[PDB]
Amino acid sequence: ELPHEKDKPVAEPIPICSFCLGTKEQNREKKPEELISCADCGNSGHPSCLKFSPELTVRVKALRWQCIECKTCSSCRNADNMLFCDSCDRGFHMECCDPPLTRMPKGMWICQICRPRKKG
Ligand SMILES: [Zn+2]
Ligand SMILES: [Zn+2]
Ligand SMILES: [Zn+2]
Ligand SMILES: [Zn+2]
Repeated sequence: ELPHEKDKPVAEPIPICSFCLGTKEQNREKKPEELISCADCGNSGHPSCLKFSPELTVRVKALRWQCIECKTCSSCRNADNMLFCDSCDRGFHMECCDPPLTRMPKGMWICQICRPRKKG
């Protein structure tokens, strides 16, 4: 976790999925599933509705996660030219990546935090 994530207020979570309108007891298949909630605005989603894998779900539950609208660059601190890490869902401007990106990767992308550059 980044320092500026470890100390800040966490908004009250809204106990409904913004996607399916169900509670923790009813996802899209009407089965129970704990919500993930934005620490800034409190908006929630079922991990299944957010299309997160279980591994990502587990990682994000451990972090101060921001929803799509609240998301801020973890480098410079939304537009359409943000990248979201497929490991932690943090946002980074392409020009804020290390090294900087100029085109959308075809496949997966991971940030420096989840996989620091090989300093040999
Ligand atoms: Zn849902
Ligand atoms: Zn939010
Ligand atoms: Zn990451
Ligand atoms: Zn940035």
